[PDB]
Amino acid sequence: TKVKYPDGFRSWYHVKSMVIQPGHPLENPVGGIHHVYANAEAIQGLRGGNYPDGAVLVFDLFDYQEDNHALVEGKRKLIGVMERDAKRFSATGGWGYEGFGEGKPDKRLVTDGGQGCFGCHAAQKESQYVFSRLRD
Amino acid sequence: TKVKYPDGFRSWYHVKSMVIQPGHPLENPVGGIHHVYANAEAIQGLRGGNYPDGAVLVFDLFDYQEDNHALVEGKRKLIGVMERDAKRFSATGGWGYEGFGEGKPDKRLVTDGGQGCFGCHAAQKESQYVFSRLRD
Ligand code: HEC
Ligand code: HEC
Ligand SMILES: [Zn+2]
Ligand SMILES: [Zn+2]
Repeated sequence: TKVKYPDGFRSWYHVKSMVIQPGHPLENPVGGIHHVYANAEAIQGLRGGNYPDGAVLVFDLFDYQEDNHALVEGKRKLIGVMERDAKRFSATGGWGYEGFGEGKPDKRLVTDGGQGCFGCHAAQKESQYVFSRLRD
Repeated sequence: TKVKYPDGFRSWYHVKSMVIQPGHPLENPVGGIHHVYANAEAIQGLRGGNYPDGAVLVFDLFDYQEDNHALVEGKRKLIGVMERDAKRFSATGGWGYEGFGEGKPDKRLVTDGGQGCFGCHAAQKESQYVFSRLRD
């Protein structure tokens, strides 16, 4: 019933990025530069196939510094993780939701079985609870 | 003596990202959100080895739209490409420097055999002419 830490996610496929700056509704708690990563199984789902069990998506969040009209990546704040298991994570739509503080395997963040996460991702039922779109 | 178009670069290892905002000394031409990618061979150099022939680094530049203090990726503006070949690219320190407008293989940007590119990258001779640092 727990989400596996996604070991080696930094070597996976880079889906997309975004910057969330102060004044953005979501600046607490996902302010910063984020990168979405997808393992091979998650790419099947992102391309418009179905997500196999074992699909993992990672939201990789960095603090940033202002450096002379540049935003420069600072420390990692956290990662968010969605792991596909239709049976084991059926209470949250077939995805397990977990957060790791500073991307550390020992700093698990989710306390409610991922019901809060799922609460928002549920809006994306039609794209199997994934916001991120594959781009060129 | 032309740099090959790095087909498949979007499936490569994501090294790092940076936002260059208007007013940066290099807004013309690299204003936008950029993502650096490395093929397997380029990873060897980023980790502290010698860059082998066939190492390729890509600078993937996107426009962005500031939308309610999110910076949202728009269209690709260009890619920059460094291709390692100690013999063939000897005049520019063993890297071949090319740009592709909108990331299209038909839209070569470099017109001076890469001397201007080399002129700036020479400052990084001690890190084999590479600015980007591999981060976890
Ligand atoms: C709305 C109020 C959200 C809540 C609460 C959570 N997430 Fe979410 N997440 C949200 C958005 C708008 C996005 C897209 C970001 C973008 O750049 O487009 C995401 C994305 C993720 C991802 C990447 C996969 C995807 O769906 O795009 C992961 C892995 C992810 N989120 C995990 C996650 C977890 C673990 C949450 C609870 C701790 C959680 N999210 C909350 C919107 C919202
Ligand atoms: C200084 C005035 C530069 C000139 C002219 C060119 N480049 Fe360069 N480039 C520069 C910096 C500071 C960086 C690092 C960006 C970062 O996020 O840290 C880069 C990066 C690249 C890369 C990625 C590999 C690396 O060295 O980090 C490539 C592939 C690259 N640049 C290509 C490139 C080409 C093709 C150029 C002439 C058209 C060129 N650059 C010019 C600084 C400067
Ligand atoms: Zn200024
Ligand atoms: Zn703003």
